[PDB]
Amino acid sequence: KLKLSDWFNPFKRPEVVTMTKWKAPVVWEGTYNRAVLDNYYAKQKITVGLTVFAVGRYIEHYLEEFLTSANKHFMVGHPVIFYIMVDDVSRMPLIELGPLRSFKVFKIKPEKRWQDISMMRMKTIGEHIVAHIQHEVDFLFCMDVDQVFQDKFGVETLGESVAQLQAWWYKADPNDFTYERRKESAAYIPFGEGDFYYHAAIFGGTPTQVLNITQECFKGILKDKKNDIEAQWHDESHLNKYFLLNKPTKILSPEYCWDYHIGLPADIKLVKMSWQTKEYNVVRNNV
Ligand SMILES: O=c1ccn([C@@H]2O[C@H](COP(=O)(O)OP(=O)(O)O)[C@@H](O)[C@H]2O)c(=O)[nH]1
Ligand SMILES: [Mn+2]
Repeated sequence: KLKLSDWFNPFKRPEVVTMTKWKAPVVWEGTYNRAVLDNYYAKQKITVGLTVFAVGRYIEHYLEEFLTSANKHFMVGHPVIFYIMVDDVSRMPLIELGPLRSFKVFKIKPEKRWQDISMMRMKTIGEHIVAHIQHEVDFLFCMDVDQVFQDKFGVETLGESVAQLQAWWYKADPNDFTYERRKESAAYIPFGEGDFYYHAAIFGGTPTQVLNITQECFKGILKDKKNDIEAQWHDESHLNKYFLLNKPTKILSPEYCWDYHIGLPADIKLVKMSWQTKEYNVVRNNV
């Protein structure tokens, strides 16, 4: 029923990439008509899910801020379910939620290496999608916990498969992208190939699509382990390989996941989400 032109106007942002060669829109501030989309989705009575992992000190350092900002800005006006995965439920910061927000917490096993904690999310998310998320929501977003919502992050971001443009490389050329370049890895992307550099901090789509994204990425992660190699940027390297092979039906501009360390250039009109300063010395316990 919904057609791209119904809610997307690329001409509102002529100075940036608004359309991919495969006709997927790149959502920038100014190009979307949220009112039209809210009405459309509200009539379908959709529910949107959001998964977030917090293992170790990531809990105390970022979970409350993430949840509090999500409650305030994520898909306002629509039912939302926050799926919280932590290794220690007793440290779960139970904040007060607002209208249309609800949640559930799951205790997970903490992997030894932070690299595996980050990558195991792919296996875990898949298991939960099959077990219950597929029956609970129409769209699902999987996000890093080390970031905070700054403004409305709404229905204009929904789609079959959604990818996020990484803030530092959205204007670079593919051969400058930090893809995994070793042919021995399942995440390998040869120079001369690639569309964009996607950030693994945010990705989503329908439960069916996210299930395939996560399943394929974990298959690549497991394969590399058998070949004694680990992608340079772990799950992000694999996610980029996946989105190269299976193009996302929608892409979000850096405005949806911005790093203020860069400053605030002209292209970034309204920040919906921002990066948390890195604190590896404290939140990570290995290499
Ligand atoms: O010890 C760890 C490592 C990773 N994570 C989760 O995995 C995501 C990916 O990690 P990180 O944010 O450290 O990656 P970076 O964005 O800095 O590459 C984090 O946001 C967390 O949600 C976690 O909870 N504990
Ligand atoms: Mn992160």
